[PDB]
Amino acid sequence: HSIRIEGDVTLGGLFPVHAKGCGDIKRENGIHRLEAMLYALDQINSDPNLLPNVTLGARILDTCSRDTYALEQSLTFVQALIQKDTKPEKVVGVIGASGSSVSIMVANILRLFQIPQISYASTAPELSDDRRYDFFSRVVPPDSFQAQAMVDIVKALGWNYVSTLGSYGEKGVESFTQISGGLSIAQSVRIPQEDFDRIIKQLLDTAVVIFANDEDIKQILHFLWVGSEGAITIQPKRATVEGFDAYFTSRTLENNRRNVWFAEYWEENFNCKLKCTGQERIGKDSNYEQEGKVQFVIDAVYAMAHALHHMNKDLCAVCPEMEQAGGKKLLKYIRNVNFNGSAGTPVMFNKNGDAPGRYDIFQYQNPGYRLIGQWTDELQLNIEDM
Amino acid sequence: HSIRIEGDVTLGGLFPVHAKGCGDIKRENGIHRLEAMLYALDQINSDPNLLPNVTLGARILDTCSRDTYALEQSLTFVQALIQKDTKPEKVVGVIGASGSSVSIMVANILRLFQIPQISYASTAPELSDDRRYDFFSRVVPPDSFQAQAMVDIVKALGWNYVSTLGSYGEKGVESFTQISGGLSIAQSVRIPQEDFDRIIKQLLDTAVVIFANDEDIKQILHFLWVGSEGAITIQPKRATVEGFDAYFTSRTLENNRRNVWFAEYWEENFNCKLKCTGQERIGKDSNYEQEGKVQFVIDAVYAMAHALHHMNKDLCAVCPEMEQAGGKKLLKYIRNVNFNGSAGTPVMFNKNGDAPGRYDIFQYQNPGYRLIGQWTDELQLNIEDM
Ligand SMILES: N[C@](CC1c2ccccc2Oc2ccccc21)(C(=O)O)[C@H]1C[C@@H]1C(=O)O
Ligand SMILES: N[C@](CC1c2ccccc2Oc2ccccc21)(C(=O)O)[C@H]1C[C@@H]1C(=O)O
Ligand SMILES: [Mg+2]
Ligand SMILES: [Mg+2]
Repeated sequence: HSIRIEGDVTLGGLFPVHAKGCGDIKRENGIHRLEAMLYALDQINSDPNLLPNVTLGARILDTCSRDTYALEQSLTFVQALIQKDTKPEKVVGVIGASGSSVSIMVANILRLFQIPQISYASTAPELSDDRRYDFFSRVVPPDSFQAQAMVDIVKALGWNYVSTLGSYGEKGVESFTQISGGLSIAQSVRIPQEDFDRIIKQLLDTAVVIFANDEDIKQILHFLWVGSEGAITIQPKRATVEGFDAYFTSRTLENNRRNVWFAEYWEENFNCKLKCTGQERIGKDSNYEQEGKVQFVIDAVYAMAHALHHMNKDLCAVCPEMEQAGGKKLLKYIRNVNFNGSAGTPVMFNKNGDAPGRYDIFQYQNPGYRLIGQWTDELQLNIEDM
Repeated sequence: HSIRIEGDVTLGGLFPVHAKGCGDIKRENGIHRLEAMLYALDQINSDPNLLPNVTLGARILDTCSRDTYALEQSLTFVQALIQKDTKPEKVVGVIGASGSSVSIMVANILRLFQIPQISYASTAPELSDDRRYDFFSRVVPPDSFQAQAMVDIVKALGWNYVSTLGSYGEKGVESFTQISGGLSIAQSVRIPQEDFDRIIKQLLDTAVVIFANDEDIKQILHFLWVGSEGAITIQPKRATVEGFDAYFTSRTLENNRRNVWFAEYWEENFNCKLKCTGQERIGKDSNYEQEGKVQFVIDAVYAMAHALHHMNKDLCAVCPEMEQAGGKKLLKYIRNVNFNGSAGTPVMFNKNGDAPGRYDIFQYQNPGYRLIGQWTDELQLNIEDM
């Protein structure tokens, strides 16, 4: 069982509803993220301005946070290509996946069948290879832009000789060393899972560019520290979609029978079975806080809606003319999007199909972090407020 | 419609029954080649020595000589992985394709789903990349081995300064120049489709290594000539499977209703419709000559049968133990085959999964070509009979 919402044109969806063991339900990353695609489709399908006589449908599938399970799920998006000899739908594009390895596997199949993809959460730098991942685009910037911004910070501050402190931790240090111009890296000490103040005491002695996420940063805290007193942090520009909060909060078992995994979500966050009541409120009988990449789910869906809106204006008086265009033509319309997102900020794709890096810069200057500048597209607007 | 032959274990088949426009029926390359897989499966399923209580089934699909049509056909081999919510069979391996571009596209999909492939006709050197084409193996040697043998001929003869005379023509000249050791290439003149004796008159003037196939060689004919008086040719060791000739010759419309494309084959080669008789003999009312790669179809099928035979001996008293092994385990058993083929010659795979090059060497020494040696695995046994 999966979510199948009828429409004139269908958008494939890949969400990690359950974690890898399949397994148990993932509250924020699965349910909020998928419901955001449903909320986005509810918005678009209430909107007379975008896709007027075209209802956007959805085939939303769980990935179980495992790339192999997702690859067998992706086949659902290509059923219409299988010959019948033993209710058709055309999946024009796919919104997902969440978790870069899953997206890579999924890109490997979609590429062959010329079906565009837009990830809302996959951040891996491998995915930036527009030849290998021909049909992949994303609304999140690759983690490489974070490191590029860190080079710019260091260089503008004139650090020169800086020390750098899993799959993510290394990739940051790799991207940072690659940008030369230039500067030299001294001691590149590592910190894995499971020294005690020894690494902190050994601060090169000849700035520290920390690539440790996310509770690892708190463990470390005379010398300057730059991590992704007077420490500098690079952060993404994050936002809440209030419209979606009213939607998810109002979700009960009675009004949300379309989400096949909602009753399963109901048991989890409420610590009850099916003893439970079945008459509680999300923001009342639990601690609700909207998942950070929900903004990127909506943005991913809208990118595709706008791309499909432009195509319909150019090809229809879903007319048959539109029905025989194919993904390579849809990719053009996808890559040419430039519109204001759910957070307010514009949605665009670079040459490789990546979202440009938009980061705020803070320094530990009643103390706390003071906004010391920002990083946009390929520029560093640093201030002398340090 | 496609050929579906029931069995305990199923082998996928890809054959160019029709040419690219789909299109009209291809007599030798489609019908003989597919019927050879049916004949092979008839042999194995009559054999008490190979797969005793295991019937080898087949899902044989037409590729229409177009890689995109074949990619949508390949999905048939992965139907069992598609979830049911809107008669199962497990395709353990695929015999095909014919035409390297088709095999490349097919390898790109099968790789993902860990399903082994064995081509009987795809000769392209790209396919030799055991990392990129992880699950691909072939019973035909890459065209690169022909060029390697040509370097060995030249070098043993001490030519030193030799001149070299589509996708194939260039690939040979590319593979020949790459092997250095070493020798130098003088004038590398080209001959496309649609000079007249001018290129023949200009024979460097400072041996000619001809990479022109197949009617182009006759057009060219003081100096020495080596092409793939006293000219040297490199040829593959070819053979007829007499067992198959009796089979195809005896094929009528009444006894061959399992071949969905046979009645279509009946119209073509006999210049009649459905005025026709429907009571004629293949070798009698037409010119019959067995397609050259039929030997490689049987060999491809047997490779897989032997691989499945060994697996059954190691895992069964098709037991469930065998059913959950998967292609990566079947690939091991595929790559370890060493058995005598339908032509008599042994069937083995190198490190990259390629069949070793086995070529005979002839020289224009009542004149004609005289057997002057051979080339095997990675060795050149040349004779002083020139
Ligand atoms: N953004 C993620 C995360 C990025 C990452 C990249 C590769 C491997 C693991 C990995 O996990 C971490 C851990 C700490 C910091 C950044 C990452 C992605 O996979 O792209 C995506 C799964 C997360 C989601 O947002 O659902
Ligand atoms: N063996 C082929 C042929 C090889 C080739 C390789 C690449 C492109 C075209 C091409 O056509 C020629 C022409 C002349 C000499 C060698 C080739 C393959 O594609 O591998 C395969 C289709 C033929 C079959 O045997 O069904
Ligand atoms: Mg609307
Ligand atoms: Mg038998």
